[PDB]
Amino acid sequence: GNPLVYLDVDANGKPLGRVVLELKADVVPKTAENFRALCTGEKGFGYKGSTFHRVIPSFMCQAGDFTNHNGTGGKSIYGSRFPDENFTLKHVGPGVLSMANAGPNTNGSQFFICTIKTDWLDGKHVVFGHVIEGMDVVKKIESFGSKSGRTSKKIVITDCGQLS
Ligand SMILES: CCOC(=O)CNC(=O)NCc1ccc(N)cc1
Repeated sequence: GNPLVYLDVDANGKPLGRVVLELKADVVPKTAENFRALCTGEKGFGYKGSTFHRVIPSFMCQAGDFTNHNGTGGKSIYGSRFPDENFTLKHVGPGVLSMANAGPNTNGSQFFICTIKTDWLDGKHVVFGHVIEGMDVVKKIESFGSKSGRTSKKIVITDCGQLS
């Protein structure tokens, strides 16, 4: 069935725990496959060691820039960018997993986890999963953000991979 992957997150070098994500390959197979392989690191690159660089309370936690480490970069397993697969899944509430972008068809590796319903992103960002477990970790991460998105703690994905 749909892959389960994990992110183990530190904040200032102390572990916050594990966020488990279901990737909705049944709806968005290409987008799910990208995220899955970036979690495993099996192409030679991926999320391990990268940061949550932009976190805005009552909105979302954003991460996945493992090339520039600042929110300008990242890349997919297919190349630097790939198309919007579809917008079938909606930003229905907290725990929704969705691709960051710089406009249409600029998906790379950056992603975000919503902490509220972000319905205005519907049709602009590809939703491809949700938090199965570890929403408590997502709320801790959210607590270290700011209105500008600037984090008050160093939030690092120390480990990641595929559970099934
Ligand atoms: C709620 C999500 O809000 C954003 O996505 C704001 N945009 C954003 O950070 N853009 C920088 C960026 C550059 C390259 C790729 N591949 C993805 C993102």
